[PDB]
Amino acid sequence: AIREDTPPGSVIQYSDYELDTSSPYAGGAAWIEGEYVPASEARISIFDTGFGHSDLTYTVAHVWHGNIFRLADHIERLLDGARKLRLASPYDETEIAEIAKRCVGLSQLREAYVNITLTRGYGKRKGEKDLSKLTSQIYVYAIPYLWAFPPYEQIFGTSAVVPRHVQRAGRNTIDPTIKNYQWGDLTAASFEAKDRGARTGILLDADGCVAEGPGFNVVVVKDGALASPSRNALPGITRKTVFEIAHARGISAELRDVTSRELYDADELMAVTTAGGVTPITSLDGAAVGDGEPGPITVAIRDRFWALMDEPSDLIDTIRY
Amino acid sequence: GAIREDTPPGSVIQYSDYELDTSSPYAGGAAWIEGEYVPASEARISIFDTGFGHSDLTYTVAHVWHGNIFRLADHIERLLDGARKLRLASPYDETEIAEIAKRCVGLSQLREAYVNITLTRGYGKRKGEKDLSKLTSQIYVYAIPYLWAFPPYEQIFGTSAVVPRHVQRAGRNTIDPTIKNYQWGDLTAASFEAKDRGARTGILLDADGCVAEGPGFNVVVVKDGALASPSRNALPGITRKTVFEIAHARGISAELRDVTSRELYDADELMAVTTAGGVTPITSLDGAAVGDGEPGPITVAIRDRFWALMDEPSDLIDTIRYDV
Repeated sequence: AIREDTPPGSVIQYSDYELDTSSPYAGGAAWIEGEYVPASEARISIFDTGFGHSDLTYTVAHVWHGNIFRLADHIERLLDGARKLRLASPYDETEIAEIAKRCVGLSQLREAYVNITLTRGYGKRKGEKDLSKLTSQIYVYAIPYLWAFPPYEQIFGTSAVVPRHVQRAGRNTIDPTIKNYQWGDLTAASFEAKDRGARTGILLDADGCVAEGPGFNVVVVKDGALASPSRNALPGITRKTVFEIAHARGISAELRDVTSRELYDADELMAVTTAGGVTPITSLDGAAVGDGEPGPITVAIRDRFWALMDEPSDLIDTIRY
Repeated sequence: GAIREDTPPGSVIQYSDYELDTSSPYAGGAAWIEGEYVPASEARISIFDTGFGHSDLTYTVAHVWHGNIFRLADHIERLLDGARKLRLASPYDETEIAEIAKRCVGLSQLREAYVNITLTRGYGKRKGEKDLSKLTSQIYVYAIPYLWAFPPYEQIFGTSAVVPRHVQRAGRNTIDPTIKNYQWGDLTAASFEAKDRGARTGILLDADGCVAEGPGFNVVVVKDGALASPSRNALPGITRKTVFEIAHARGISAELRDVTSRELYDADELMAVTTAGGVTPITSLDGAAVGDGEPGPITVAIRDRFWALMDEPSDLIDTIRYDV
């Protein structure tokens, strides 16, 4: 399915277009080992140490209405993280962008989820343990748009818990600031949230400050100001965008430690991520956040984020199909 | 591939000499994926398996020496116990998994081999579905030429380690070390730090400052003729289990407990235990000799008897039928 239901008045509306049924790449495109191939066919060698050791970094960029959003920023973030991992990219920035945009083209999707993965790769002999012998492998795929939170929740908000049983991985153990596939703590959080009947969980770090959720940054709105955790959390591109919008409106937006107490005391809570953008979190721990309905500042920031996808700018590049 | 490698001449570690029959494609590497056996060089999985995207998986590794696979049932029991902890459900049963693992070793034709069984959350027909129930779990098994966490000459003569200043092992409440996982971020950072310091490995610490499993290996500390190994934040190693059993048969006292870092420095002998290569002395820590700087008596005894264990008939060993 290349589209799914969204609220009628909503700022979020899918684009009307019919997939060609002739092209194999239509509706799913991936690029593996120097070849573009249909997503249904994409496979990687079990012996890639990025699977065996999750020795990888990734980024995802979203395309809405034919436009890729902040793709240059995402690739810059991917390469900064790889350098921290002493992981070396086979391709340069431009080359990676080139592959990504072609992928969306052959995918033929106005709305799509695009993943770029850089892994330590494999050497000649299976299971090799030497960094010297491995050569990094890049994997890129474009698939129908994916929602961290359902679109109806994007308009009307979502429910969350602070998980008691799991905490976010520390900066010195598995750095959350490098986007990674090592989701053990995050998956644990989601299981705890659904046992508690919430849709998600906001995790805390070792000192007890707010960290992030599974797949999203958390932004806390109080006294007409925005705060988001500065440590034990990814530097999300969606978060940077939300802060940019807030500064344009003249609202104070800061990255700092955020106490759990603040989380409970907040006027508005939002979850921000590349897949689905800006989500109101209307309830925390079974209790209403403020009114119980999406906060006005959250509403403003979300509505302008979706607007940004359509207005022409440096941030959005038009995919050519 | 190379079925063998050089081993020290006096050493208890000697490869079995045979030659691979080059006719078969499976010879030298066998794998089982999506319901069919395939040559290892051909083994691949869908990018969309959530075992990659989220590393939502558990695994175990068994070693084959001189034609016999070692404690394979214990390994499969541990894998599925962890899977139950992860709310991960296996498609195939205990017997079925053992059946596939041993067939992989047979078609491999390796009398010395590395066998991996991996259980993953898998992939829904929809690409990247977040719904747990919509996904269907996958079992992947592969048998490949033997791999050494430490080189055999290092098994006989010892190895070097540091405790990293910059990295800690993931805690029980973040990514459970007690479940075998591919989430090696902390472990990889540790190996990098040891290389920069010029040691071959690193012994990690937990949040309280107690010893934690070194990457790909449990740590055993010998002091005053007794064995201690970390009880919290270390995988329950089968090699460690065996090392403890041998210690009991020899009348050496062995306990699973918290080990303070100072204890690590104060030790008489240090050993590293894992399935891939067994028992390794750690002669030097942080660039200083551990005692004599030579493999410890207790360590040597348990190492030699471990390898001997591979050859004596027992319930621990099952003979692989390479006929196929």
